[PDB]
This record gives sequence, C-alpha cells and structure tokens, in this order.
Amino acid sequence: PMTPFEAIGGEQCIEILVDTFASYVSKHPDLSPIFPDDLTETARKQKQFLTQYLGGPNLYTEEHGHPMLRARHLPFEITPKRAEAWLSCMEQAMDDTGVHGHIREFVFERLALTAQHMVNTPN
Amino acid sequence: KQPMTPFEAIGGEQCIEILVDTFASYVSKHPDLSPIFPDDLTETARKQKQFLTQYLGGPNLYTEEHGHPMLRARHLPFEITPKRAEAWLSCMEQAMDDTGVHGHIREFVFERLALTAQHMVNTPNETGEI
Ligand code: HEM
Ligand code: HEM
Ligand SMILES: [C-]#N
Ligand SMILES: [C-]#N
Repeated sequence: PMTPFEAIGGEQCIEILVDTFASYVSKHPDLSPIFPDDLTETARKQKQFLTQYLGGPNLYTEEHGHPMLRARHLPFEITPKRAEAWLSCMEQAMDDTGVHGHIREFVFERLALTAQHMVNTPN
Repeated sequence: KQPMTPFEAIGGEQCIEILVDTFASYVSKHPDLSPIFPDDLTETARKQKQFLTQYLGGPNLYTEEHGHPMLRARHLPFEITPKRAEAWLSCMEQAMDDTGVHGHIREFVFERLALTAQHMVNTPNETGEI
C-alpha cells in the first residue's frame, strides 16, 4: 500500500473531484474562453489522466497514446495567470469533495508543478 | 556465501548519496533538463537516493515512504522526450565517472537505468530524430 489513487479515494472520488473542477473551470472568467463550451469530453479525459497519473489503471494512455501533456496544451494560450486560475479551481474542487490531509498536499503540489509546465505564454 | 546486493556492490549509502548529489548537480545545469525540474532539487535528490537504494537491492526506503514507485505514471505530466532521456543518462554517466563507479556494477546499473529512462519517455521525438 498505498497508491495516491487509493489514498485520494479511488474512482468515486476522482469522478466527483473532476465533475466539480469542470464546473468551476466553466465559471472562471480566465478559463471558460479557452475550454470547450461542453466540458463533458474534457472531464472524461481529465478523469482518465488523473486516474493513471495517481496510480490507478492506465486509462489515459490506453486510449490516447503517449500523454505528451504539454504538447497537447500548446494550441492554447496558457499564461501564468491562467495557471493560477486552474489551480484555484482545483483547490475549490478538492475543498468541495473533501480532499484534505497529506493526500491533498501530495496531489496539489504535483498539479501545481504540472500547471507551471503547461505555461506557454507570458502574462 | 551471500553475493552482495547491487546496492552493496556500488558502495552502499555513502556512494548513493555522493552519486545522486553529483547527478542532481549535472541535472540542474543541463539545459535540456533543468527547466522541467524544480528550482531546488533537494527534495528530488532525497527521493532519487531513496529510489535508487531500493532499485539496487537496498532497503525499501522509497516504497515505505511514498508508495509504489510507478515511475512511468509519476512522469506522465512531464515532457520526457527521447532527447531528455539521453540527457538524463548522460548526466548519470558523468556522475558515475565523478563518483568512481566502474566495472560490472557500473554496466549493470547503467543498463537497468537506461531501460527505465526509455520507459519514462512520453513525448514523440523531434524533427530529424525521425
Ligand atoms: C495550467 C493550466 C491549464 C490550462 C489553462 C489547461 C487547459 C486545457 C484545455 C483548454 C484543454 C483542452 C480540452 C479539450 O480539448 O477537451 C486541456 C486538455 C487537457 N488537460 Fe489541461 N490545462 C491546464 C493544466 C493541466 C494540468 C495541470 C493537467 C494535469 C492533469 C492537465 C491535464 C489535461 C488533459 C488530460 C487534457 C486532455 C488532453 C487530450 O487528450 O485531448 N491540464 N487543458
Ligand atoms: C528519462 C528522463 C527523465 C526525466 C526528464 C525525469 C524528470 C523528472 C521530473 C521533472 C520529476 C519531478 C520532480 C519532483 O516532482 O520531485 C521527476 C521525478 C522522479 N523521477 Fe524522474 N525523470 C527521468 C527519468 C527517471 C529515471 C530513469 C528514474 C529512476 C531510475 C527516475 C526516478 C524519479 C523519481 C523517484 C521521482 C520522484 C517521484 C516522486 O516521488 O514524486 N526518473 N523526474
Ligand atoms: C485541463 N484541464
Ligand atoms: C528523476 N530524476
């Protein structure tokens, strides 16, 4: 024991985490313009990626191949301000789904680092 | 008579401490690598030492603290190109040279590490690399 995926609560917790996150993303002025109007598909892939990243089944790469995550974000203007907005929505999502304690810090530190890596545009 | 574990054969903790500290120095200077690593590699180095210790047959310091390495999953968000894997291995080679790691243990460790690096690659090659 115990993968971050099991510690965070498994599929059930990822489901609601990402559903709540997508809701906040869709309502954030800094993010809603660059995401799809319908985030269903986006959220489906976010669940895949977070699942596989945190030690669950290899959902994302089994369907979409190599993650190449920064490259998939290149077509979008991802500014430091937008990275902040993203993490701000993940923070609220984790608060709303009960993700606390060491797993919260573990996951958020790694997504904050990842979000920094996605930045491809100055403010 | 017990053969040495690979971790013993390389010189144990004192070697792994020196090798990783040296490696992380090269990493932080490598233009292909430093952008994606944290600015302060101290936590990364601490984890690398723990990983490599158990990776080579020492105690399970990494798994006991962090859980299963699952390194391909843990590297999923990071832009790991074939080039950056070679840079990684290049810094390890230089680090091994600086720390005195030679012989069968060096080739055993490097060849295993070269397999792991290739498995971390999660971004296609760039133009000219086909
Ligand atoms: C730094 C701020 C970020 C912004 C502004 C951003 C924005 C976006 C946008 C607009 C898309 C397109 C969605 C679609 O076409 O369906 C996308 C895709 C995606 N993003 Fe993010 N993102 C950010 C960071 C992250 C982070 C930290 C992760 C960590 C897991 C992540 C994982 C993904 C995944 C898995 C996809 C699906 C890619 C695909 O297969 O098409 N992103 N992102
Ligand atoms: C192939 C080129 C590689 C690149 C570019 C690379 C890059 C990175 C980066 C940017 C991180 C994030 C640092 C952090 O969050 O602390 C990381 C974490 C890590 N890497 Fe690598 N890596 C590579 C290969 C390897 C190899 C070959 C090994 C082991 C033999 C390894 C073991 C680790 C470990 C244990 C961690 C810490 C994960 C954690 O517990 O958070 N990596 N790597
Ligand atoms: C990406 N959210
Ligand atoms: C990884 N270093």
